[PDB]
Amino acid sequence: ASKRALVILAKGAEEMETVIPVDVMRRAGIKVTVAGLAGKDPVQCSRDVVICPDASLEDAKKEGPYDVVVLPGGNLGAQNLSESAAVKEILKEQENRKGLIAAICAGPTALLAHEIGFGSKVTTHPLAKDKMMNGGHYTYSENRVEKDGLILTSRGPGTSFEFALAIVEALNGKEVAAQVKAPLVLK
Amino acid sequence: ASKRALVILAKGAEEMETVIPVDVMRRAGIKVTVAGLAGKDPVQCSRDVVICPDASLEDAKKEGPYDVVVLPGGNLGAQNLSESAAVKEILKEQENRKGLIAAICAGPTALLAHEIGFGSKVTTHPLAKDKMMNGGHYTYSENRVEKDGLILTSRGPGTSFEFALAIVEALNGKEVAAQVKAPLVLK
Repeated sequence: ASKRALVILAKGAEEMETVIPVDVMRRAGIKVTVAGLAGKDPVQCSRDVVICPDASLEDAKKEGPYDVVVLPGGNLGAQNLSESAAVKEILKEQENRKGLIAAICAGPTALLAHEIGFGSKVTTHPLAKDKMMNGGHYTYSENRVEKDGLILTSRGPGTSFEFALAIVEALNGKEVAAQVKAPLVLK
Repeated sequence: ASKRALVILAKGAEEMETVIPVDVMRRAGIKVTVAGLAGKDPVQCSRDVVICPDASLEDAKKEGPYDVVVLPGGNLGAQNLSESAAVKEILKEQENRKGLIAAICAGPTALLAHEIGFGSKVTTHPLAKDKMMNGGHYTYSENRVEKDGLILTSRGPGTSFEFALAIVEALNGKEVAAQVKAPLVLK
């Protein structure tokens, strides 16, 4: 009965957008796999924090499926996610099984790259809006967290707690999210 | 020319309270050294995120001093900081030279262990108040961020952005902190 999350960690990922969801989800009793896009080696993030993944994405894929697939932002990280055929297949399969997909900041641009969730209302970091909206395949929102069915998106480092808690609430319900939230000392 | 920050990373540290200040400070142009209390090896944080430090604390001591010394929380992390003579040394030197010391969540309890800043007004996580106030060596505050001279404290993961921006403002001024703040999409 524990819910499961896959967080895909690429070189250049935004480390706050990676660690806040991982930590908050684990606080909720979600079993989170931090999966390295490139393999099991440590990953240099956007502001040079170095994070060691739990597993390679190839190994993590065999242990799925997952209740949520999470895409951090960072412009290089999102570019790396967007160029990956391995990411494409995991996102398609996740949409095809009606599992949640959650992406933050520049992360939603990988949904565009991989043709995931076309027609959804989405948000992104303001500086990623133009890229996301190229071809008109989505509807744009200014909400800090936007959820359209199983496509959950959010805007930036400063929306990461909100984004993480939305994932927790989607998976484990409102009371678990509230119980995780209170010790955080959010405003 | 750039200001310099030391972030001390012990086993069991709160990974959000580590990464948010590192990332925000680097966005502000501060040179941040993530120093592993126990050497250069990867550090397993409170919710099992594994972070590779930039340097050992032993080397970082030699490479100092710093414009700010930062103590993340996490109860095991704070306990390890509290039991380290090296941390003591660094904090006493920083206090002596009138440099900023910044501690969040359970982190300020290491100030207590090392007899730093006695008589200051401080905040902590609510659950760390008891420990911090044992013996009456500080005055307690319920402000999200508290600053009494060069002792800067804060309360939890959800105050980490405010804590980090307060460090930026102290080192680089109000306009740099505002400029760093805007792209984060804080509320």
